[PDB]
Amino acid sequence: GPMDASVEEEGVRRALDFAVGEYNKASNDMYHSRALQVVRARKQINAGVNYFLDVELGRTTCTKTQPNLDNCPFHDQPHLKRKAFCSFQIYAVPWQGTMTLSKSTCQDA
Repeated sequence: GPMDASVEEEGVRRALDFAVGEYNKASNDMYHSRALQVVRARKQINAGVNYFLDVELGRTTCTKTQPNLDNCPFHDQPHLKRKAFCSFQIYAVPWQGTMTLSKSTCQDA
């Protein structure tokens, strides 16, 4: 397409978790950020699958040291939540078991 896709789709959800994981891995934040909301999801199928995700992210109260990232509420202070808007492009070739982040551009939302 890219054609419309939904966070309801297993593949979109796997690409999201992958992208958000790369985002945390790359940041200098002592704390975990998570996706607030996928505002737009699209995918394109050819030699692989390209996912295009527009995502709002926010900072949580869980340190990245946390072995438990299962329950991390966003900050209720806007200058601590620091809401970000991100466009991720994830390239997956599921039948070869690969997934790479082709593009990640994030700024204040």
